[PDB]
Amino acid sequence: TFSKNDVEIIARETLYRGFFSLDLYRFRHRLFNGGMSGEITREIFERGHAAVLLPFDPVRDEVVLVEQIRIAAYDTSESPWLLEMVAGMIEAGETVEDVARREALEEAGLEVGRTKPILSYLASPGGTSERLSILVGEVDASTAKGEDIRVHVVSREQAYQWVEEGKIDNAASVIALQWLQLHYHNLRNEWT
Amino acid sequence: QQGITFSKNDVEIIARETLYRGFFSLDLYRFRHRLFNGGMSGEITREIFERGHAAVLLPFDPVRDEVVLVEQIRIAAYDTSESPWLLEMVAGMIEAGETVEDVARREALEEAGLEVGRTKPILSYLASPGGTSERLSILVGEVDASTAKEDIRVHVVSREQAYQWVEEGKIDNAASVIALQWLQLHYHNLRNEWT
Ligand SMILES: Nc1ncnc2c1ncn2[C@H]1C[C@H](O)[C@@H](COP(=O)(O)OP(=O)(O)OP(=O)(O)O)O1
Ligand SMILES: Nc1ncnc2c1ncn2[C@H]1C[C@H](O)[C@@H](COP(=O)(O)OP(=O)(O)OP(=O)(O)O)O1
Ligand SMILES: [Mg+2]
Ligand SMILES: [Mg+2]
Repeated sequence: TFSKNDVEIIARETLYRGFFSLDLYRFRHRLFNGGMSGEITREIFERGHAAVLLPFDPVRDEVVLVEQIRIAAYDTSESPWLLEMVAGMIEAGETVEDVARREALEEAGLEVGRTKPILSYLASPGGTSERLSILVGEVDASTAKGEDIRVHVVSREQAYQWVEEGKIDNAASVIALQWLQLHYHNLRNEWT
Repeated sequence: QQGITFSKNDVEIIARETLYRGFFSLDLYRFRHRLFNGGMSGEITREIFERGHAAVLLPFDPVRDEVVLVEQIRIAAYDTSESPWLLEMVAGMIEAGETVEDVARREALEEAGLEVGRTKPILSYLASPGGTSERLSILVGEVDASTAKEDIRVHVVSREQAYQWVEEGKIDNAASVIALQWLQLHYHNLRNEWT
């Protein structure tokens, strides 16, 4: 419906600057019934953007997971140690593919063969700008060995069962493994 | 395999510090945790964006095989999206003492004018646990899509179209991606159960 010409970003006021940033967006935007809004302000968490890799072995039908503590999970989770996808922050001028492949090697010792885009998503766009771009990457699960990080090699079915049971419940891994559950048959044919 | 190794007993949160307090907060977590090789970590600090937690409702009409989406501006999408107006699930913050289902039904009525019949849990996920504590708990809710009526516009589309838009990237916020991928995996049984 509406485009960026229908929004006026008046200011971005730094509320906090540390490792991450918190900015106050001051803006006006067009209304569905006509006209422009008044001035609106929103606190937005700015932490850059990330690349995500689902390491999938199409020959063996196995996924490689990585385990590490995420203290932000503490208050609402059984444990702050999460089972996650390979992922890393994207710095200026870097590509999703470069970051994804680099992180797979350094976080899991995985050489990546072919890749395909899965999806790129906004983690929580009401309060943060963060975008994460997911690839699926062809890996040899027998070469996975491995910031304190532990590598897990599991069947695809087990990984998806853990999504269903809530044992895997971070957005990137849920999105990637749900996508795999929807596409693994065609993906295994294509990569075999 | 076994799964995760350590539990909350294996981490020591030494202190928390509010670095910024406004509508939301930025807190500094200070903690120590055991290492996979057996030893103890050093003292660690992390900036964590604290904004409470949310309830999400996927409004699904099993008779018509349609979903109801809500469109509204999310300014934070501006920098990485062609448009900051997003197609989203019904959603609202959970305040103390409220249940997910209570918020979900209330938000469904006031964001989309929808009375909700039966509900089922989909999933509860951490939006981005490296830097924010936020958890969002998703339910699917039985609605009559023909009755579907913050500046918010209500959209009614078939499940296949909505899932196509996930694949095309036109729906690309986590809550809606997770819910609609789940729907694509479960709609057959859900339609049987609710018919
Ligand atoms: N929430 C946070 N608040 C403050 N600093 C953080 C936060 N999360 C991570 N950091 C810092 C700590 C680390 O020095 C740096 C990157 O951490 P980490 O992800 O463990 O490194 P890495 O290079 O092994 O992995 P990757 O590149 O995949 O992110 O970011
Ligand atoms: N990032 C933000 N910074 C400051 N205020 C905000 C922010 N996001 C939302 N608000 C305020 C504006 C609204 O008056 C109030 C709730 O907004 P709205 O999105 O319509 O409701 P909601 O129940 O869906 O909340 P939420 O999006 O937090 O889940 O929160
Ligand atoms: Mg990582
Ligand atoms: Mg609302």
